[PDB]
Amino acid sequence: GYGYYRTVIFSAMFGGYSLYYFNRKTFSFVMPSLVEEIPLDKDDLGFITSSQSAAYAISKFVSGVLSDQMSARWLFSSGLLLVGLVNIFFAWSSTVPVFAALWFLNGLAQGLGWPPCGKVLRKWFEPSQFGTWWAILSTSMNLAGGLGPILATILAQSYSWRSTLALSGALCVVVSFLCLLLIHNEPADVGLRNLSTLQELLLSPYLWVLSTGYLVVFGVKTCCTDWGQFFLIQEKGQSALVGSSYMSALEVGGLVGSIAAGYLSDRAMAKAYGNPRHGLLLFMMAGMTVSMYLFRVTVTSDSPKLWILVLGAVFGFSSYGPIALFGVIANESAPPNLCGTSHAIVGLMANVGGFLAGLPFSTIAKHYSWSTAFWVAEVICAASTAAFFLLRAEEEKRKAEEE
Amino acid sequence: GYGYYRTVIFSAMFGGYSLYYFNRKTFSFVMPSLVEEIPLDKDDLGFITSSQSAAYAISKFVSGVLSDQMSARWLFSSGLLLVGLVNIFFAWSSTVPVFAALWFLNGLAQGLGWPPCGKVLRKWFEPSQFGTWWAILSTSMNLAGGLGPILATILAQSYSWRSTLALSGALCVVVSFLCLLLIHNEPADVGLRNLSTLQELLLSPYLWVLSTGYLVVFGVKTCCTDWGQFFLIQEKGQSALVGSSYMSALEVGGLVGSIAAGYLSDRAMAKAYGNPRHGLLLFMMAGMTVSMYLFRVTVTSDSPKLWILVLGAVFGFSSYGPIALFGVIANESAPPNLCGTSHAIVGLMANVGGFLAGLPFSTIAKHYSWSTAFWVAEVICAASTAAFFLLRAEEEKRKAEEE
Ligand SMILES: O=P(O)(O)OC[C@H]1O[C@H](O)[C@H](O)[C@@H](O)[C@@H]1O
Ligand SMILES: O=P(O)(O)OC[C@H]1O[C@H](O)[C@H](O)[C@@H](O)[C@@H]1O
Repeated sequence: GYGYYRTVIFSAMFGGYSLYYFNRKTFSFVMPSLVEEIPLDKDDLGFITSSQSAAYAISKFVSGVLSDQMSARWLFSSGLLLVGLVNIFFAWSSTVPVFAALWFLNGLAQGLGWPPCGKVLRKWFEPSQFGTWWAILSTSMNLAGGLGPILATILAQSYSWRSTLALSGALCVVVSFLCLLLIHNEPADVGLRNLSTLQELLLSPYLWVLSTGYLVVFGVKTCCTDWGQFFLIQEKGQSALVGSSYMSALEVGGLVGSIAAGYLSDRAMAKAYGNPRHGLLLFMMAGMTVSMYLFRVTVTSDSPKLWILVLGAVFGFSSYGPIALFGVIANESAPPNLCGTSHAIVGLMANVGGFLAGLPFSTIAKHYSWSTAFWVAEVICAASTAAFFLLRAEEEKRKAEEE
Repeated sequence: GYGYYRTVIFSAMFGGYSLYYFNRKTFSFVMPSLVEEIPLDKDDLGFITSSQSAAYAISKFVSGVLSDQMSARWLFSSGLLLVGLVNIFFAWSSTVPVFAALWFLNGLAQGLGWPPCGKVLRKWFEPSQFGTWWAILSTSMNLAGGLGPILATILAQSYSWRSTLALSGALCVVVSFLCLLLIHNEPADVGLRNLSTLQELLLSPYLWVLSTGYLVVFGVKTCCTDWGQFFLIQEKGQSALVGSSYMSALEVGGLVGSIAAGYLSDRAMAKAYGNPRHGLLLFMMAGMTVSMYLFRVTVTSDSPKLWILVLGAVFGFSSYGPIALFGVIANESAPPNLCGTSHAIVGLMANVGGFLAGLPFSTIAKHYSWSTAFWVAEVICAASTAAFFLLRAEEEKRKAEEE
């Protein structure tokens, strides 16, 4: 049947991208035994993670451009095979520049992971279900991040870290051959019914307004995810338990935000005036701005724990939600032969927004105050969200004037 | 006549791009009076320069893509006008995040500067003269860098730094209107005789082998320019006067290398088997590898000053030379409507090679030794240069087999 290929290919991509994120952060989960066996400076550890971040930032865009042309099955399986062979070679090595070079190749293959999954989810799933299964597939990132330290502590108690990364690399090689076997690109490959130029995509204004939206939303996400603890410890005087539980509540609210963004977006798509994924997306950006206002103004030193966890969960539900919806709309607004380029340009905007949110936000916070910095982030987000409400109201006016 | 428009438009672009590089580094030349008037931390200064570097790295590629479509006169003049207005607004301001935001906009407009000059040099100059005037136009970068601290010290002795940057911004606004007036795009605009798709450019293998060549050459240039002083002070025990005079000799040899690369390349073009710019380019990469071998092995603690200045000048003649020739060939191998995209992809390779040469080279140097790091750079350069000799020998074999 059709549902058989549906659930088998989604389970194969779920296991595959789960092992991708489990090996995107394996050095981070195996850090204690690694610094116990050989001493590594903190600058070297930040350097290895930064080299993976740079390789992953390049390979987002390069893998989108290659996933438009090359078939997604072989690309996904070759990336996961390079992940497995890189982690086995990482277990063979015992020195810092070889750690960095191999982990750079891991960052390249981790970039190579996701755009094949995006292409296969576009080909197999009609847009009545594409957003919610996009959400459940990106939930494997949270699943690997949640079973990271638990399985890492179990495998470090039961095995050495050399054998731990050898088992992770061997598991990813075996699952890469199983994902070469089980995944199919399109239904026309299996006998089922299968369901523009690049200059037209680059000159399309919808892609660039989605670009600016994802820049704003990922900048606000990176600002709060990196600096909410510093905004609560230093200026507002909350305790470190409150800041850590705030960040955990923001992660849980963000998981629920991705899931409910995908599901309510597919409910709005099946129930229906333009794109049906905008009425949820702009409501979530409005919830982002309202949660930032309530977090900047109403939280004080005497504010209770329940209210600040509520604001963490409301910001999580309203920040990872628009990131998942921007991923869905970027994979959806483009033609099926140019979808990976659209999602790759949105990943380039992730890189630009992460730069504008990481280091200059700390400078604005250090020179003026932390409240002035989150006021700048709130003003940029509120001006952007009000601009999007004005834009879609103008487009409703245009669709009324053409009648 | 034709030579009138030739020399007037080249003098206008020479003055314009000279004021571009003079305002690319104006904060660096006005640093002493600025840190005297208001205290700024070293991390803040490195942050302002890094924000300019990031904006310039983005705006290389964005300005290449826009300079293919938008006319080069208005683009060049609007970039220089934004440079002038940004430096005037920088003189109005007195705080570090506004310094960073304005200097980010300066980095954007500095990226916007050069690809219009590349398009106008391609349109006005036949390839019998295009390389040498490319070299003389990129020599205005060295001219502004050489008259930077001298004119900065004179204007700081005669004026305040607020008035210094106000005069620099006013000069760039007036010269931006003069470059709107004097520059012409093509000879068909002035009544003189004027002399493919993007997917065909991206799928062209010549552009990507030029990409890997510029990655290798700019990586070796960034390695030696950033770490030759550290390779001579620490491991080989030379003095700081010898290291500083080595770096000055490398800059002078690189200036002569850009000039003689452009001139000997246009001599080889007018005297003529494929591209005539390869017989100079690969000889300069071979001279780069030979100079690195002689600098790694023959330089010792007892090596004289004259020999190490000779190796600095030979490496300079053989490193900025291939960078200028890669710029010429990137502006030349593409069609005239897609030349800025080709030079923009080569600028993206500048960014990638600068990343692979800046921070991991210090890690390879710190963990193993400095000699092992420059041995890695020499082995990558020698393997790349031998690969290019094998590739052009294979292409000579192909042009013999087609006969
Ligand atoms: O591991 P990270 O740096 O958080 O990036 C993870 C993200 O990378 C890309 O943008 C993918 O489209 C996302 O599905 C994924 O969640
Ligand atoms: O100022 P820099 O960082 O040294 O960059 C300067 C260089 O930028 C671009 O690559 C231009 O094509 C070059 O002509 C110019 O020399």
